Amino acid sequence: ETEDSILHQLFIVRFLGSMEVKSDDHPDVVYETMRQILAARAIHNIFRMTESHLLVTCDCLKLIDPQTQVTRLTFPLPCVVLYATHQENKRLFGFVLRTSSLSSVCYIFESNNEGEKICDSVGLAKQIALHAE
Amino acid sequence: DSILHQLFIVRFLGSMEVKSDDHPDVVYETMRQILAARAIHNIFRMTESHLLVTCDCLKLIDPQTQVTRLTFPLPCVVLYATHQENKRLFGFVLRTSLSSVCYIFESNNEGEKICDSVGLAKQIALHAELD
Repeated sequence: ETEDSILHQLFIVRFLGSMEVKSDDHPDVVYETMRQILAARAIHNIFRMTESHLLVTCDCLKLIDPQTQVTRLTFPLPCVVLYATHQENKRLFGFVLRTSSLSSVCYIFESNNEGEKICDSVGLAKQIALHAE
Repeated sequence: DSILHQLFIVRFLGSMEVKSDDHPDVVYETMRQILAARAIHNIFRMTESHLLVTCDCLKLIDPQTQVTRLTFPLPCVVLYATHQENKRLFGFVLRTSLSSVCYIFESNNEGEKICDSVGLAKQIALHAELD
């Protein structure tokens, strides 16, 4: 977690869905995924949301099960290449995870109106890493 | 041309961050802990997907819409296993560079067929690397 990380910011999120995406450095990719995921959920009658905790640290983003406090998923910060909220709905937050063996997945979440706050927290973690450089 | 493109029905049971190491027991220890947690917390739900095995990657695909939900580069899949006496479980570790996550699935008694497929995928990929 953040034994050794100044940053340790926890957010309540609800996972909406993910898609494979093109590996580019364009933030419009997040918006397009949000559009596709939100449409697909509505059209296929997907209303179920499960609450997770999103942890932002200096080294990674983690998704934690609030029942068990078990880390279900971890995303190393260098691989989180794009992150954004939606100008027309700041409840939304998405990011792109780029893997190197080239392969990218965009992950979309809803929050309790914390899209901008999450983005600032990830942005701060990215800034620390650029300074450490 | 003949290409590896093998689909399997799988139901996702859970995943957890694990320590990065070649320790092959990691998948089985993860299986135990995920199964125990599901029992403790009275979890019934397990989302169905299609697992696609190719020489380049594993993908999880929405069975109804054919959308690729997740993709796992084959070189990052550093451990994978089923149980011979319980081929209704399949799991693997995805290692990104080191951070590792173990993913656990239920299969329709096809755990050995999945493992054989992923092994063939890895052989095809090794052939291209050596060429």
